[PDB]
Amino acid sequence: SMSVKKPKRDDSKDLALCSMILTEMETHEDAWPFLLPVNLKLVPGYKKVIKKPMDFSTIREKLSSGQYPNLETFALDVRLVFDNCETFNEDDSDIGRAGHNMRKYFEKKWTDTFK
Repeated sequence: SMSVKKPKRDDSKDLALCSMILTEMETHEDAWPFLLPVNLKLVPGYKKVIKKPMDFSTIREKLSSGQYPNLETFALDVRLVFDNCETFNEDDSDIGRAGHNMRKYFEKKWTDTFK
């Protein structure tokens, strides 16, 4: 509350560490469905169904331009990529399996780096 604070966590490396995670996600072999925005002219249903599209290139540009105020807003956008994927794709499809695998990969790196 006012004049009552928990001890200050060192957050000075967060930006760099989120960038490293994102690099590791970008270079994973199953990242291909997520690298670029879904083409809303060429994929029927996507525009109407997915209210907040997100992809790795869009996260990278937000990260590089100071549009994440803290590491929780960064994690929210990553998870949104996988939540969108589950909304639109069957579990038993290449893209559906890609999203489950990438989500797992991300969640481990996140825990290991920050928890």
